[PDB]
Amino acid sequence: KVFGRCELAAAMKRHGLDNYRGYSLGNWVCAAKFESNFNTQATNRNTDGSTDYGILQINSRWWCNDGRTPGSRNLCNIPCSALLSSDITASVNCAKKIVSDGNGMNAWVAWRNRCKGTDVQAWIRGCRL
Ligand SMILES: [Cl-]
Ligand SMILES: [Cl-]
Ligand SMILES: [Cl-]
Ligand SMILES: [Cl-]
Ligand SMILES: [Cl-]
Ligand code: NA
Repeated sequence: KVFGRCELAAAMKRHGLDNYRGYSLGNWVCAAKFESNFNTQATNRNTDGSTDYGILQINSRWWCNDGRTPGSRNLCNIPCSALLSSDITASVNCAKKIVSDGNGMNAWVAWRNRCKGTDVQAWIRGCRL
């Protein structure tokens, strides 16, 4: 599913990501924009042989199981393919664990390099939320 911007904002907000661990909704929308372009089906292989999955590009070394990543911990205890669903529940549940892990949203490289410090509220402009 390719979410619209405000579509995604609404769903993230309903699933409790607005200000989760202190990160406003626009931070999460910005992260999703630059991680996946709002496409739930996005997958990208990392240099280390792991793969990132879904709307928030969650990795198969620590967080989900894809069966082809040595050392997989599956700490979100889910198949990585479940992170590709049109329903963002599993991605949000897992993202809550990731952002709680100690470095906040810096865990997302696109967020640190493209969102952090910027006017992230722009990402929720216009939305009826
Ligand atoms: Cl956009
Ligand atoms: Cl915001
Ligand atoms: Cl594995
Ligand atoms: Cl959803
Ligand atoms: Cl933080
Ligand atoms: Na894994």
